[PDB]
Amino acid sequence: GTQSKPTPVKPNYALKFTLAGHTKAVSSVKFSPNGEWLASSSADKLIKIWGAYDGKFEKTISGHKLGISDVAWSSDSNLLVSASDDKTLKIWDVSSGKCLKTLKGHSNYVFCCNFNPQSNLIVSGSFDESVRIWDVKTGKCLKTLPAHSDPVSAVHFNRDGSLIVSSSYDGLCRIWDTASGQCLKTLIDNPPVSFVKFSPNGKYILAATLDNTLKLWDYSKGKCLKTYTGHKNEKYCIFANFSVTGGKWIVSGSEDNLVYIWNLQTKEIVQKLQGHTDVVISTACHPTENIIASAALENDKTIKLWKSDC
Ligand SMILES: Cc1cccc(C(=O)Nc2cc(-c3ccc4c(c3)CCO4)ccc2N2CCN(C)CC2)c1
Ligand SMILES: [Cl-]
Repeated sequence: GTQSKPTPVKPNYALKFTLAGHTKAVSSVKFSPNGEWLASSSADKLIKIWGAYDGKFEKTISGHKLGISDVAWSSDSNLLVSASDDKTLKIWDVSSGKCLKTLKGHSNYVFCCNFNPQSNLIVSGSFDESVRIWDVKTGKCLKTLPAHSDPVSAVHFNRDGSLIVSSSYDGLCRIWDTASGQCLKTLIDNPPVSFVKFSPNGKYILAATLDNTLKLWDYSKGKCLKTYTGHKNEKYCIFANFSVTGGKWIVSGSEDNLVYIWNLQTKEIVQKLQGHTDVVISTACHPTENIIASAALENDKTIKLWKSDC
């Protein structure tokens, strides 16, 4: 555009590939940190690996005895961890597909998992209301945090692994010191907190609550900076993201089968992506390219890859 009448930055995500193969609801999609792969987890008890740029099916990883709610990559893209209804997490060698460790400790469904950036630790969240911290090398549980008084919906390490953020159906978001296991901040108001993650910087958290609201928090200050609405979220633990490769967006799934994209600053809905035929429970943003992956529930069972110019 021009200096006097500038072109507003609005994304133009368009559907590129639909990835079919899971035989039940898909729970989670994650891009490998090296940008090459997408991993998906499903109620079909399987993990599948796909080409990030071409949607090509790569491999099926099996071993869990019940449905899988989450999958996460190690920082060098060599390992995966998965969280399952069978009360365990498993660590997987990406190359061979083999189960390297089974992480035993949780007393009920495991819903969420992540490696720390150093990738010597895994954090998990469970229906059993605990957050657990595990040694990657040994598969041993190092700490059981008495984290919440209701199911844990999300767990995330910050950029240097020194903090963990957790969210729960108890209505709280908590910030934990990785080393000590101590709670350093509680955000409290509240409906169930269905999702949380740290900003790419680490200075902010983004939290979803089951009142159709996403909020951007300055956690240390305890001040809510932004609110994002216009989507439907009153039931499912829907995964949202910071999109920072091009323009600065917030991306989320929705119970009206759409992917919503907001301008992070203006809180305005800049795009709504149509195509899925059930609740979009998971979104992921590619580490380097303007690529969104989205995944949907039982009436859909597919992953979609969307590409933008900004
Ligand atoms: C096997 C499978 C397939 C499709 C969806 C789900 C599911 O909805 N997961 C789940 C359930 C609950 C959950 C919460 C409360 C509760 C239940 C489940 C049953 C009774 O009360 C909380 C979190 C999650 N996660 C977190 C990770 N995310 C990437 C996905 C969704 C699971
Ligand atoms: Cl993530």
